[PDB]
Amino acid sequence: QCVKLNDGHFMPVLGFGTYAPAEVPKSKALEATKLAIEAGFRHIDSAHLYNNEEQVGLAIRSKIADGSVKREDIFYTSKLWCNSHRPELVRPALERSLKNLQLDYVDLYLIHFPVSVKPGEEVIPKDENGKILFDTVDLCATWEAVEKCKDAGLAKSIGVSNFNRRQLEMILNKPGLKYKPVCNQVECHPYFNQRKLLDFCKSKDIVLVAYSALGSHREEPWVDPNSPVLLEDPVLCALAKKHKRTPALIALRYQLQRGVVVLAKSYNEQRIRQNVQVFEFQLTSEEMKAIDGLNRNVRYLTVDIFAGPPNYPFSDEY
Ligand SMILES: NC(=O)c1ccc[n+]([C@@H]2O[C@H](COP(=O)([O-])OP(=O)(O)OC[C@H]3O[C@@H](n4cnc5c(N)ncnc54)[C@H](OP(=O)(O)O)[C@@H]3O)[C@@H](O)[C@H]2O)c1
Ligand SMILES: O=C(O)c1cc(Cl)cc(Cl)c1O
Ligand SMILES: [Zn+2]
Repeated sequence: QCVKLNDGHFMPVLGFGTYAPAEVPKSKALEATKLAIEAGFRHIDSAHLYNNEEQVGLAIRSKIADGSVKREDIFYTSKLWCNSHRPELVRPALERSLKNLQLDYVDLYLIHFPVSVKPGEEVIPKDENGKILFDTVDLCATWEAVEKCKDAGLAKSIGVSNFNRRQLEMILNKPGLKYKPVCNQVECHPYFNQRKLLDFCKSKDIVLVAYSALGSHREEPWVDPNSPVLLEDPVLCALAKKHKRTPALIALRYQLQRGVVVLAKSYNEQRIRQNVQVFEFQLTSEEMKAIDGLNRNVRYLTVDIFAGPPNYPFSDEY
């Protein structure tokens, strides 16, 4: 299926996640991405941060070349990293992703995370004592430069990631705004179901896109190892058994029935082909209510390296 974005464009409701932990070799992103396309995924999610935009581009372009899809059938997302928030650096960052990908445009370009870091080819820049080098950038200027990327045709749609209600408002209420964000891409799963923020995005015609929808990659030092493992949840497992599906497939269907566009990363061929079958079954309102009860305020990806600056998104209620 697909959802209609506030700019008239359409986004496939199931997306393929392409971030893998640093230990995972680049080559694996190319094979996985081709497997996802052959399985049925048409929405693909990457970012400069992931250091795979060459491999994913190769994967997409070979699937076009062999006639499996056409470019217009693929919805590809990239993201502007924190070291390029300054207005003059936004279009260069997009153009470089495009060069790496060897594509002419992205379907979606996001502000990745609202805290800015010092410009340069270090994605997490640190001083000689190991402390992060934060930059000072008006995100409204960042947005304005992202808008020009849309005018240019380099990005068909534009959006944000990891923005709270306050930062969404700053954007929507900004003088001379030309384009609303189509989406706010945020952590969302049955432990942390984002109800309050989901209702807010809905109210402004912004799609909630969920990442770490299967409980996150659990990469240290990014994710606390002592956090409960979402896909071990006994209710998701009882639901999996009732419907002859898995706990992952249940997690994913949850998001689709509540008006959320959902991402799923897997570099395992069996899991890739499995995840696209979210479309073959449904949950009752009673079972959706059951999964609502699983909320426990567990945020896997805090990005607390980036706590400190006023722009840190996760101090606010939502
Ligand atoms: N915007 C941001 O700041 C941000 C942050 C985090 C993530 N993202 C995006 O969202 C994507 C997904 O989030 P994520 O990478 O944290 O991973 P995730 O999709 O929540 O999945 C976590 C893990 O689940 C496993 N898995 C996949 N399908 C499964 C299945 N059917 N059964 C059991 N296990 C399964 C995968 O391992 P295998 O590979 O071994 O199958 C994967 O390591 C990322 O790749 C990235 O594209 C964006
Ligand atoms: O996938 C991401 O976008 C992502 C962003 C950040 Cl800031 C950190 C980690 Cl570990 C991620 O996986
Ligand atoms: Zn059922």
